[PDB]
Amino acid sequence: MENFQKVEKIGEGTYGVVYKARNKLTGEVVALKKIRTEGVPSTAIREISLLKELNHPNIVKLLDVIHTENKLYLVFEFLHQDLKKFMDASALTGIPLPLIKSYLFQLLQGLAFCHSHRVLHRDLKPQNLLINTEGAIKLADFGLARAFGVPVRTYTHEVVTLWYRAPEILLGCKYYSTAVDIWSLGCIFAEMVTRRALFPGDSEIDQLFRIFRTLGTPDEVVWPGVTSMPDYKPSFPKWARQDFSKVVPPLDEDGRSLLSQMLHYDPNKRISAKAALAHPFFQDVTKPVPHLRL
Ligand SMILES: Nc1ncnc2c1ncn2[C@@H]1O[C@H](COP(=O)(O)OP(=O)(O)OP(=O)(O)O)[C@@H](O)[C@H]1O
Ligand SMILES: [Mg+2]
Repeated sequence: MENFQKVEKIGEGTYGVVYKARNKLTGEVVALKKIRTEGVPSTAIREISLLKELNHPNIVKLLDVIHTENKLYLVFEFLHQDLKKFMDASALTGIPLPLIKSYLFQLLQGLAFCHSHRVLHRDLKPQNLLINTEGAIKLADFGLARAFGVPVRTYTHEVVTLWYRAPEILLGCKYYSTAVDIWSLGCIFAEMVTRRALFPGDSEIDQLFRIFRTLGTPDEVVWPGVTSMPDYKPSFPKWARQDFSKVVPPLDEDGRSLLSQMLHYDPNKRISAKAALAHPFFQDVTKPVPHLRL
């Protein structure tokens, strides 16, 4: 755009290309997102503008929204690294637990704030979690799924990841709640600990089955109303639940107890972000500084 000098292309997502850019009227470096044709949905533009007012220290700030020439560009504060990159960097040594506990604690603070404002993310993944050199972590793209309605292939025909998708979304549930974000966070939490994605599905059905082989095929006892879900089939194979001690070693009792609450099949049983902040797992949380290399 005319007021921005694009420095680099940080990447491409489901919603468009992200560029590091410098504002010429301010000199500040920002993240500019060109959003992926009738002049931009008035509904979309009103949802985004709502977000401008939702400010929290653990939420990547939406600075500006620019619908010019009937085009949408979102200007966000810029953070140097995403958690995906960070994990790939700490793969041999693992992210230390005190760092894992600080990050999860901050993510829950961010979720609890958005959730109390009835704002859901619905697309949590490591690429949407940004970190700085101070030991802070922030949620990026909060609320854009609402605004634009999540696609299958990214703006650049890249297949979108289902790994963090909650089972109710996979079973065809149209009105999902804030619990969907808790499920996603649960999956990321487990990945950070083991250094391996919990449920790396490559199709909607493969995704569902990986979840089922681990947590057991849900039934009416554990998830009331599950058998009436749109995509539920009586023909689903029946798997037993695996032991969490076998799923997430070497997480202690507190961590395992917290994770199982985050991964409850029944969305209404799933722990809220605010209740998770009080879990004994956080009894000793601190704020360590990462091992960043820019
Ligand atoms: N404010 C930001 N500052 C720095 N880099 C960012 C910022 N927003 C996103 N990025 C990075 O740019 C890349 C692309 O982001 P984008 O959000 O388009 O991709 P994605 O997060 O993997 O998928 P989706 O488009 O669904 O959110 C990823 O590294 C993301 O972490
Ligand atoms: Mg993103």
